[PDB]
Amino acid sequence: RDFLQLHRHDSYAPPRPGTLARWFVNGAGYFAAVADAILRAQEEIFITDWWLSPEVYLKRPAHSDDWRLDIMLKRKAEEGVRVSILLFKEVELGINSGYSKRALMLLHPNIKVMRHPDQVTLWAHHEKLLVVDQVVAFLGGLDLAYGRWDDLHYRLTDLGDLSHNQFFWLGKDYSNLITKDWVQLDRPFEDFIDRETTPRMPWRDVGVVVHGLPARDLARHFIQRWNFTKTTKAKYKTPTYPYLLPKSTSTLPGGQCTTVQVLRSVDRWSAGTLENSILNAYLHTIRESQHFLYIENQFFISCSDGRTVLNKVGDEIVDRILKAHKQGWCYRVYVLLPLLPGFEGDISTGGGNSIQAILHFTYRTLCRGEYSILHRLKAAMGTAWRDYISICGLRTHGELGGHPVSELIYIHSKVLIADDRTVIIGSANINDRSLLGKRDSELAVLIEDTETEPSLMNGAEYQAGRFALSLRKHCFGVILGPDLDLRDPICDDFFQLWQDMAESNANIYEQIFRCLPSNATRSLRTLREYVAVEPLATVSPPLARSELTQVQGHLVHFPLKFLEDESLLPPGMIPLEVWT
Repeated sequence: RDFLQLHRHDSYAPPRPGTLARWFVNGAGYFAAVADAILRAQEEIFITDWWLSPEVYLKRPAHSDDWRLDIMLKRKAEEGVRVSILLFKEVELGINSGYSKRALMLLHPNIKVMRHPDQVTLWAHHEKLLVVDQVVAFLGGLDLAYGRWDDLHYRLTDLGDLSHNQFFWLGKDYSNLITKDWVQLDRPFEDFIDRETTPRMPWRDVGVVVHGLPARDLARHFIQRWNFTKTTKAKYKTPTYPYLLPKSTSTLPGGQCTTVQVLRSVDRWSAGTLENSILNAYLHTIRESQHFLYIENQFFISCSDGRTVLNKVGDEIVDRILKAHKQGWCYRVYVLLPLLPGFEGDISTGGGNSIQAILHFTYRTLCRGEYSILHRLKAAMGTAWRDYISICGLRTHGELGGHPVSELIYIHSKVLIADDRTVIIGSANINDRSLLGKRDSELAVLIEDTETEPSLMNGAEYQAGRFALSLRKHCFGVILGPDLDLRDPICDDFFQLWQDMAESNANIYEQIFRCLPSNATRSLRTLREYVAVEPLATVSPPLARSELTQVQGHLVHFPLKFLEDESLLPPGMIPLEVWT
């Protein structure tokens, strides 16, 4: 189909029936499949990244230079494949796009990198994309960067010429984003945190590969950005940065047949044109949902006031719940968020001002003030709001230094599932920065099942979509931990079990580790005395170990009262839309 007019959800690309698509949870399988695809490239590789670590390993553990990203691209370039890479040019953030650019172009003349933007701005190129030969395209929340690789084990430790290497995270790849931001990226194989005393922060994310026409559509987005970027400065206008051109005619892992529509957020500054079809698809999917939403997202900043926060995703969720309550429907909203935002800040001191600013807008969406979801639900239905929405985070535990240690699982995903039939996967967080179009550039795909499987929905027989059901079950299974019945995602028994597990795990983790965030620290003054206590994990490792046997899965209740007596906004000159 065509690109002369806009399509459903005001997207530049139409929905593509009969598309083979496969989802990925966590970087391990996504980065492996990226590696397989790079290896089979014959003509072109397109890559967009907010951050690209050239020396990251795509398969683990590394035993040689094979599967190292820079080596793989250099080998393909040496066979004649053209590699075109668009990197975000940060305001010297610490991702060091200058080192990434010089390193990638040193590999081979067939590899060309452009960075953008040159002008000072608050916004970023946020999309993560890799397209091979305009026919296979990977996108989602995972950059080809340090700290992203993980698997279902969510290992907190990594204790074991690379011929005898047993580490899964070499050098700068072993990191705890909350503990310390990356330094010295030109020394990639050097540690910057203490492996024997400081645990890893596990990274959870969702990606997707699509084949055929939607991969062509994603290639067309890259090409539009590439040719637009060429015109942005003199060095890039020269023929050494070739114009790219889309394949027009005749458009592999184990995927599922689905209908896929590409969506994006772009503006004049970031591309040639304006679009906010990710937002439109989010709103419409919520509006038309009938049974449940599953939201796993790094951010949750919404509920418009017309001034500070503008996107209406939260408002659509509220309206949907209020309608279900008015009609007597069984309807559930599952929200999975990182327990703490992903910036370097000592949470035992209260978090940095960046963390506190994000916490302000997160809690403003969830439960604090006239616009919050919980306040508007309570106004209509009182304490019944708990039957309709559950806000949770993830946590795991392990052993280091002879005693249990614990860390949150960083929810970096940007995924929505509706009704076991529809999925949105992309780079777009739920905040104004990702969704308005005018700010960060973003990509997503809307994946609608055309093939179904018998399942259940509040006890009734229900034809669920194959792609959506397998993903939703895979999420639930890992989060909850054998004899579990995951067929019905909304019946009372399952929702009760979900809430009971979230609370039970949260209680145990608080009993053993006194981990933050917590409902027990409503102010900074009570936080200061709360962290002054040694947790049982180190006081008595045997007692701690015994109690940790009662933790099931990783699901923990999201504490809605953490620092609720503090203003959490900084007094400072940064415009507030940096955080929204």
